[PDB]
Amino acid sequence: MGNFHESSNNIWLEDGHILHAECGNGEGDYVESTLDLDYYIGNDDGSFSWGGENFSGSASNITLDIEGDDNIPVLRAELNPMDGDPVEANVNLSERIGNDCGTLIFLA
Repeated sequence: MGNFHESSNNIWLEDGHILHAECGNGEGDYVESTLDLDYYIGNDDGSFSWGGENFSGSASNITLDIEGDDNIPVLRAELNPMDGDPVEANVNLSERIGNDCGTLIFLA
C-alpha cells in the first residue's frame, strides 16, 4: 500500500497535478520528493485510474483533502466521463503511492 503518507510529511497537491511530500529513507532523515499525476493518473469513465495520465485534462477544481482518522491524502475532483455529465471522483494517493529511499514512487 501507499504507507508513504504515514511516513511522509507535507502531503498536498499543487494545481491539481503536482504532488509534494517529505519521505525518509530509514537512517532517520527526511527527503523532499514530488510526483506528477498528470502523467501517472488518468480519467477512466469519470473516475480516477492508477497508472493513467492527463486526468486533469477532463477534470475541474482538482484538490487533495485529508480523510479518515489516519490522515489519508485523498484527491477529489469532478471528472468528465465518456458517457456524459461529469462525476465527482475521489482517489486516495496512499492507495498506490509509496516512498523508495525517500523518493516518491508508485505501486506497480
